[PDB]
Amino acid sequence: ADTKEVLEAREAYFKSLGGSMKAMTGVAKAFDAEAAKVEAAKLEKILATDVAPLFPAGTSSTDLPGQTEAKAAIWANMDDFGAKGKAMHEAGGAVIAAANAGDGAAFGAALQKLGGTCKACHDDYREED
Ligand code: HEM
Repeated sequence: ADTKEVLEAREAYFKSLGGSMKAMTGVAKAFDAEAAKVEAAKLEKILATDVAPLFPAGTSSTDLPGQTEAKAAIWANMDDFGAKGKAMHEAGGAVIAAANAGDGAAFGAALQKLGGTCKACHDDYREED
């Protein structure tokens, strides 16, 4: 839809993820089954979001200089972008499951896998500066 809101929506999605990752990382440092489930409840909500309508063509850093970090490359690799998007949704399910199993070791392992997916996509599609 109107870029102004697509940007608005996608910024909220990532600030949300970023926050969750930061919180789960501290929890993994000092595992507590209860706080992991509260964090897992929040992450589950976030992943219900469809990122598909979030990257309509014409919203890259080259189209909206300084308003987004979305690399125009996304629009030449939408299939790979979707895959990295799906890969993330799956690692997160693993994290949620581990939290709910109360498995501090499983949860720590799943978190690494998840962080790996953030980096994989950012690596090819987000701009440093
Ligand atoms: C993994 C759970 C994951 C996290 C964590 C995450 C964080 C994140 C932040 C906080 C930003 C903010 C911008 C900044 O650099 O300050 C950001 C932005 C983008 N991301 Fe991301 N992100 C995670 C995962 C992924 C995945 C799976 C993808 C690609 C399929 C992805 C892509 C991007 C893109 C593109 C942006 C830029 C969006 C914009 O600036 O408008 N991220 N992410």
